[PDB]
Amino acid sequence: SNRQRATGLVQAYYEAFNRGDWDAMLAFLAEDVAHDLNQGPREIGRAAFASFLQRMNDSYREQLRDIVVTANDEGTRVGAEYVVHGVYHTTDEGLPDANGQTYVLPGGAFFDVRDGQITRVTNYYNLQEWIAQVS
Amino acid sequence: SESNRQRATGLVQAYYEAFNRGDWDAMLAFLAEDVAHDLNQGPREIGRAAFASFLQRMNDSYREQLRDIVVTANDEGTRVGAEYVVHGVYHTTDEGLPDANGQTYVLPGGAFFDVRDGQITRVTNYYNLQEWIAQVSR
Ligand SMILES: [Cl-]
Ligand SMILES: [Cl-]
Ligand SMILES: [Cl-]
Ligand SMILES: [Cl-]
Repeated sequence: SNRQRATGLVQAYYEAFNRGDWDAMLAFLAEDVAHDLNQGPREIGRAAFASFLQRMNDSYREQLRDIVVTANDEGTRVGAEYVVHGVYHTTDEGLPDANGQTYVLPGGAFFDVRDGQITRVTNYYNLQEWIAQVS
Repeated sequence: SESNRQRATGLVQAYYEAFNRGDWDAMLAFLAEDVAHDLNQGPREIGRAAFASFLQRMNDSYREQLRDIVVTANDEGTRVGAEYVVHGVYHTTDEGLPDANGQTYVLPGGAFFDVRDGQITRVTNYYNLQEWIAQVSR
């Protein structure tokens, strides 16, 4: 029960991401959601999270394929591993000029699911690899 | 299916218990001969020989304990995710890092695993390397 409700939540979060439906993503998150950026800071709350998504989309556009979701029996901890496919479309800081450069690389994330909502998103990938691909 | 999950989570939990004991031989026993090891922000290393040398190189510079270990699996029992908090000490300088002087660090980490017939065939380890470097350099 709880394991299904937890993995379902995370799957819906990722479907929303893959559609570009940021509002729908945000609806799954607690007001004080903790978001650990890869090789970056912890940011608290939906406002920061919305800003993050908007900022990412200003330069990149991605989808997550081959999402494999794992959970505990309590349905309180979820892992997801994925393959991100994307394009670097509009030049970003600390990178060469955008050219439609494509990237494909694995990533993964972990989630706390509490009181019917995602209370933490901790994201990981090999940033050195990503750098190398987008040049 | 419940049992597939139990098999996968049990293997991975045992692997981490072994790590906390410093039981490298047990860790190696849980790995397949074709194991792929993805170092965080680093290269892939293939095979048990490489994994044995990796454990040796790491023990030479760092002392670590994993706490708050949480292991999760898919229903097929073929993929496992794990999270933990490492509590560590940098005691002997490591190729390409600041000088070691006994600096402590405490930070989360996570890993993903492929499990095939009761052996680990992939260990993909992640953590915030920037945060780790900031702690050991503080
Ligand atoms: Cl991120
Ligand atoms: Cl690593
Ligand atoms: Cl990595
Ligand atoms: Cl990170």
